[PDB]
Amino acid sequence: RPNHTIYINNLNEKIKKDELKKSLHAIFSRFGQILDILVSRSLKMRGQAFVIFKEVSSATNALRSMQGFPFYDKPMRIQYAKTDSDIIAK
RNA sequence: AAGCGCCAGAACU
RNA sequence: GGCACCAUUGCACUCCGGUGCCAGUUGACGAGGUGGGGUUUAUCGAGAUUUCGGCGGAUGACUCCCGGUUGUUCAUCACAACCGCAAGCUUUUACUUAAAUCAUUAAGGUGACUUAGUGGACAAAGGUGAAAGUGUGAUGA
Ligand SMILES: [Mg+2]
Ligand SMILES: [Mg+2]
Ligand SMILES: [Mg+2]
Repeated sequence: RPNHTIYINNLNEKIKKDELKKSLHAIFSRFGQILDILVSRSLKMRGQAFVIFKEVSSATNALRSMQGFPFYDKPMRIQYAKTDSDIIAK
């Protein structure tokens, strides 16, 4: 069910990797400390983010609050990650 | 201190 | 990389779906070379991914020209090779710091890459000394 890492989609695909990476860090910093934000632009991974929190407590509040939030003209879609990330697992 | 200087093809961001 | 257009709403942790376009970055490593006029695809090695491809520069080669060596001192003249601040040809000999690639580890980059440093080597042609070997003729002292 719940996870340290959160899965975000429906992101604006037109925005470049690092700009998107640093703009997500601008909002999700309040919920807790972020370990890393993983963004790709490939066919299968575009418009998708993976914010890695240190506390699940933070990832829940981030999921609760930032659901449906218009980010770059497009509302966000947040779930928990299906499995734990490498930095969390190891 | 002239194999030296620029950069339509090409290739790699 | 970045603007668009088409496609994609997708659960990852070594990048990477197209085409059109406007910007990037790479695009020669060092030795050696200039009397004027033409003609032309301009010498020498090192590396190996492109130092490929197209474009200009140029001190190259061949040649005409003027100028001058060498062929036994010197003008005039044929010649024969040469040279443009050097100069017949042959052969050895001594100089003429090769750098890059490689390895490496920084620094600056979103990045392709960039600049710089360290260690370790290895050229070829040409030029310049030196030592033999060794190359003309008329007409004047
Ligand atoms: Mg060079
Ligand atoms: Mg040079
Ligand atoms: Mg090869």
